[PDB]
Amino acid sequence: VPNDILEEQLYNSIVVADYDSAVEKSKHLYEEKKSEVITNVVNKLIRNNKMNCMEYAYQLWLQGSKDIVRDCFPVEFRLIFAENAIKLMYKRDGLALTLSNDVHGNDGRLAFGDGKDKTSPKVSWKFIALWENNKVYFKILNTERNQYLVLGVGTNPNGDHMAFGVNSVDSFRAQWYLQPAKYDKDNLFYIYNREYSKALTLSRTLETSGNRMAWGYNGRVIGSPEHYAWGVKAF
Ligand SMILES: [K+]
Ligand SMILES: [K+]
Ligand SMILES: [Pt+2]
Ligand SMILES: [Pt+2]
Ligand SMILES: [Pt+2]
Repeated sequence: VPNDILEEQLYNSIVVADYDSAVEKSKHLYEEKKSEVITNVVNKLIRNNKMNCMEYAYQLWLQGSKDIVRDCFPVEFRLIFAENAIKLMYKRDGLALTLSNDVHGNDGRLAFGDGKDKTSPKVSWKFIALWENNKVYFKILNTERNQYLVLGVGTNPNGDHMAFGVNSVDSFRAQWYLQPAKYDKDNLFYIYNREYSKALTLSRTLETSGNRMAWGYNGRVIGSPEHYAWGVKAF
């Protein structure tokens, strides 16, 4: 009955990944003008970087509670789940993710943060959610190219994987999962590869074009969303 215990009960169902319980508890709160409880749960999930926040939102979305997602989460959730054209902006550098024009053979086009363009159709992507085994994963489609962001099999001397945009998806290498974070008033996301569980990042090495190559990073990112996380802007 009191709001804090309703908040705890909601948070706890999501923590244990009982999303059907989270959804039902949420539709109840929402119908009763207790969006406060729901918003507070999301804020809490996000402060603690709980990945399960993503599955919660997606289940609300699939179970006819798109309103809750729109009204009680960071705008980025609606942007992600409505598959709106968005820009992927790396917080550390304020560069937009894009693809090259020429191909890298079978791996496809090279993915990088562009030194100059953060506004043309080139920098436009969409998230395409999918559900498997109680998780939400995303394909990340370059809209100008109709190519999917992927990690290549190869690694650098650090064990980092190059990122590319390719035609097909018979590999978890083309799938990603998200973990929300905060920094100031900014909601951000670590974007991890399903195959390698490495976070999508931009290289600290600058190309002379001002471009920075995109990589699945072999290292710890957590705790530092201002260096390793992404923001999602309406395009
Ligand atoms: K169910
Ligand atoms: K009630
Ligand atoms: Pt209210
Ligand atoms: Pt190549
Ligand atoms: Pt390059």
